[PDB]
Amino acid sequence: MKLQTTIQHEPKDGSGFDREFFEYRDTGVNEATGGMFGAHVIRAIPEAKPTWHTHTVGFQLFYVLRGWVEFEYEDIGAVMLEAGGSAFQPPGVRHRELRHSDDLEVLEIVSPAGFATSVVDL
Amino acid sequence: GMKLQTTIQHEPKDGSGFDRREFFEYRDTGVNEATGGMFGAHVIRAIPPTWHTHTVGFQLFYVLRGWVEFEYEDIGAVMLEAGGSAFQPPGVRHRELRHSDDLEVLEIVSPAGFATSVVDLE
Amino acid sequence: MKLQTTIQHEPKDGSGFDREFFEYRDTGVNEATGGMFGAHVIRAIPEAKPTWHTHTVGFQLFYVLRGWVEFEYEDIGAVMLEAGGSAFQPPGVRHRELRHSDDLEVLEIVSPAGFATSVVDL
Amino acid sequence: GMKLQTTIQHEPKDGSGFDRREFFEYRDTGVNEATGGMFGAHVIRAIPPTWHTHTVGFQLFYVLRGWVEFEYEDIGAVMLEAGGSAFQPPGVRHRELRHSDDLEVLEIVSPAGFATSVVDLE
Ligand code: NI
Ligand code: NI
Ligand code: NI
Ligand code: NI
Repeated sequence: MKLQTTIQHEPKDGSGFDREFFEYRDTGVNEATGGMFGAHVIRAIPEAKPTWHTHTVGFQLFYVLRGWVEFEYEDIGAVMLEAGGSAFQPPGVRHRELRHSDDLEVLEIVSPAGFATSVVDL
Repeated sequence: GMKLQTTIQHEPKDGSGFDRREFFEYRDTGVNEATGGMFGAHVIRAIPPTWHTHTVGFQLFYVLRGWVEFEYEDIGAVMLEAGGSAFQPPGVRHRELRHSDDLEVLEIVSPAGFATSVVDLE
Repeated sequence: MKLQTTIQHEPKDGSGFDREFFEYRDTGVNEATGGMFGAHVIRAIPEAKPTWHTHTVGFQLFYVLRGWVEFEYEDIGAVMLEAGGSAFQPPGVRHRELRHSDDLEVLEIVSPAGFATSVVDL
Repeated sequence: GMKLQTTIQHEPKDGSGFDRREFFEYRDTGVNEATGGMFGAHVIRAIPPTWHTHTVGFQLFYVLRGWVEFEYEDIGAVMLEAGGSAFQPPGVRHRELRHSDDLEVLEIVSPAGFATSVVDLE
């Protein structure tokens, strides 16, 4: 297989509509679902040091609320997300974070809540 | 049998809380096409109340702008502003009471192609 | 998109290893998960009448425990499953059941438990 | 916070109940490759006990042949025979105590690529 890393950006004109390092604010989804899912807002603590890794996740989505963050993926390469940007990360995709703004705030929705993380041995 | 509980969180103001259909339009994150319909995620914006259920496993709303008031069978009326989130258990009976003209809300749901049923009140 | 209907058959030689109409026996998964998932064994009540349809499901898998059943899918066509056979059905795939043995027993694992079913209007 | 409960069912004998790693080998249903790793499902057979957890959302076992005894932090030791099922909550602490030489069990799990951790007993 592999699902594809899938990125969307918010068009700046209002179009697109049809009819140690971080701290976390919990939505309560983990407790509500017994850890089947988690959802939390991640904020940067106000560069440093990109590391290829993977997560033992089924579902994983990020939506940028404030600031900017640059990710890199084994399939699609480097992508810069600003507020309104979203990144769907396939199960276990090899990726890294390249850099982020000091005001970054991003919502993460994941399954399971309690995923493991492994550094890619290159 | 047993049911999960509708789970609401609000963003403190403050900045604490961190631990170290036809009247709407939709912007797709691409998660439906990325996952073959297992999941969907989209931003919903208002364009300037009927009890119902959805055939969903997972369903979460995160308010990006404005405000929206929902009502739930289990927990009653809930007013959400930016930063507020509502986890809606599978098939929970609920309705939307009112919203702001500037409402923007992210919805994450499994599956993408859920059905909606009006609740038989009688 | 679309994920692909995925069938496996149990090799008859022990290989493959590496190192109204129906009644239902519940595993308890629906109650345990608040309807996020369901799992139950379906048995035939001891022909009749194939109807193209879809289900509002994320995940859906069948594993045949006894007897045989012939399904048909919009993507892969007709497939006959015997004991040990499995069918992964993509979210909302158009399919039908063509015929089954009178002793059919099949395990279904689904998300959500409470999916809707729609007849395909042809 | 809150946790789902390990949920066991047994097949009545009778026929009622219907309502109208290195010591094992594995046969893949194809669900991992079909779903890009969101889910996996495989049949496990014995080849003729350490507390641990898995980083899984969904996890279900259905015994096809033989018997297997598990032990759970929440509900204790459980003996399963053919037709028995065990739903294992996300990350539940558990272990396998013993099994029959002819054990065959279907496992359905999300994600396919979960990690396993030995429980720190001290
Ligand atoms: Ni990561
Ligand atoms: Ni609704
Ligand atoms: Ni069907
Ligand atoms: Ni285990």
